[PDB]
Amino acid sequence: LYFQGMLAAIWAQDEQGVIGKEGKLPWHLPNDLKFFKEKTIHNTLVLGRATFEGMGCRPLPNRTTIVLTSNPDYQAEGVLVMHSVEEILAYADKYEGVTVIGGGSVVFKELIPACDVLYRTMIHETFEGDTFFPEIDWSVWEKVATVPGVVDEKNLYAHDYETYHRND
Ligand SMILES: NC(=O)c1ccc[n+]([C@@H]2O[C@H](COP(=O)([O-])OP(=O)(O)OC[C@H]3O[C@@H](n4cnc5c(N)ncnc54)[C@H](OP(=O)(O)O)[C@@H]3O)[C@@H](O)[C@H]2O)c1
Ligand SMILES: CCC[C@H]1c2ccccc2C=NN1C(=O)/C=C/c1cc(Cc2cnc(N)nc2N)cc(OC)c1OC
Repeated sequence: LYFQGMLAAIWAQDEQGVIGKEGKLPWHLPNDLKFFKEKTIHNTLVLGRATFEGMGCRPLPNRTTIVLTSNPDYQAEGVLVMHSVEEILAYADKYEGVTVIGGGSVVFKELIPACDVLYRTMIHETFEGDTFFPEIDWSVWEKVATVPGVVDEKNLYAHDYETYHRND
């Protein structure tokens, strides 16, 4: 499922629902970033400011990044800056590809009801962090695929890649 104008949400979480430690990933799992890379290249990536800043304000190459903030004067290295959910949606509608929500928690909670696809990496382990995937309405979502992740010297944690589509 990959239509133009589509909104998708992508995240990685541990078994507790931890998605971040003060903007940072509390684990290292190179395969997940690869998965992230695949779903976001040549698309638009939407980030809340805290998440953006946890990435050192560095935009990722080969895609458009939108950063969401209420601060009218916020500016940063080579990203679109937008200031409301409504702004994200207007952009998403006209965009020639997928608008992918990359986080963080606040952004996920308010934008996932507009999304058509969920991509999640479930990491079967627990870590310390302060940011959790939010409570959402799962009743409207349906798991349509799941792939186990490869474990090797570089990837030390059992994990799964899950895709959900909507009921309606
Ligand atoms: N123990 C605790 O205190 C605790 C608990 C949970 C999280 N936190 C923390 O909160 C951060 C990450 O949480 P998060 O994942 O929710 O952050 P995030 O989604 O990545 O980004 C949050 C920010 O994006 C903005 N934003 C979201 N919706 C907007 C809208 N509709 N219009 C305009 N701006 C909007 C805001 O920027 P602006 O602020 O510039 O308006 C907002 O504060 C971390 O730095 C972390 O340490 C701490
Ligand atoms: C993979 C090599 C490096 C690089 C990159 C370079 C060139 C081309 C593509 C990419 C793809 N992204 N790249 C990143 O460093 C990873 C991005 C990233 C993302 C997320 C969010 C995320 C994380 N994971 C998931 N599943 N959802 C997500 N929504 C969080 C991060 O830190 C807080 C990230 O940086 C560590």
